Amino acid sequence: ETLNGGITDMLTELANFEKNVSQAIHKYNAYRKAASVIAKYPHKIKSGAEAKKLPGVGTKIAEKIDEFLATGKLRKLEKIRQDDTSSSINFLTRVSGIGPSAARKFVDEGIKTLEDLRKNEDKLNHHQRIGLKYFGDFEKRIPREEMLQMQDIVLNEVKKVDSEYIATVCGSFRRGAESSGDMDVLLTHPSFTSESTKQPKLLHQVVEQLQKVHFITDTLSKGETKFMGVCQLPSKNDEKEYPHRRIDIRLIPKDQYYCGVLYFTGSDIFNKNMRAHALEKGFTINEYTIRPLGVTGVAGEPLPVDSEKDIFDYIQWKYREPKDRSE
DNA sequence: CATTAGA
DNA sequence: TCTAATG
Ligand SMILES: [Ca+2]
Ligand SMILES: [Ca+2]
Ligand SMILES: [Ca+2]
Repeated sequence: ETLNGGITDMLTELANFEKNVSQAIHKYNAYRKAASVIAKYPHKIKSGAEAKKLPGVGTKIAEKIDEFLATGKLRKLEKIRQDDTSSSINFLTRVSGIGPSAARKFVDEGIKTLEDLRKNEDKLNHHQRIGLKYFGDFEKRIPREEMLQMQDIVLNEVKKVDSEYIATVCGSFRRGAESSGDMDVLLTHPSFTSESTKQPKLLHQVVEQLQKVHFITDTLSKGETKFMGVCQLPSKNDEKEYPHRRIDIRLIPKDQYYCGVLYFTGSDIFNKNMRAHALEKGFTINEYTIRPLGVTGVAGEPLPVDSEKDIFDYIQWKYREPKDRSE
């Protein structure tokens, strides 16, 4: 957590690069297990050799660890960090829509900058167009203070369209979070679950709503169960307009909410931890359900859930307010 | 790890 | 169809 720190972060930097600047899927995957194992080790790595006794730890990496240990740096690290192309990729990446594949492609064509990107907006897909357009705003954080105003509207239309709807704003938001990155809306309706073969319109109806009134401003992606967009809070009585914010709405079988809700609300650890417990408690938790374990090794049979509570009760735990679902 | 775009 | 990009 800190004794192993530079090794780990060096290693991660090492990994990140192969994966993006190169297409080194393996080397990449290589550095990460290492970076993983070396993280678990309870002592200070004092030398490659030492490290080396580790799993996933090869000659390659060990060599690297010595260099970093010996001198507070790493050339390859120093060189990459320096490398304009490689830089280039890392950057283009921040554009929502742009991934490695495209980063590389773009570069190879000579588009390495924001402006580069603009000049050739034709070279770009709708997603990336939008991304490009909302670059600043997209990178910006969402103050709760706003999360609050937004969740409000959202609940409002939800309700106006059909009163039978159930929306939830999951995420760190739902967990208190002074600020969030984007909003996560989980959606369900009684008239949609497991088998009741859809009602795409269910998703549809509400997106249309949100737009109708101006909350929705762009569509990044719209499908029958998962909508991904751009939104904005009515820029008041002028002098102050709101930044463009990513938002995502998703249809869910009414019979699958709470588990999903539980789940998306995290935190990553709270999850893991609660989950770990459901195992002892003779259960299995996953994004959609909860199944009783059968000694044979495994088992099935989805236990019915009407609330975040059922899931708790099940595993005989203390209801944890989202506030304190931190870990 | 599943959904969407797109070509 | 596959492949990429988001979460
Ligand atoms: Ca070894
Ligand atoms: Ca990106
Ligand atoms: Ca999110």
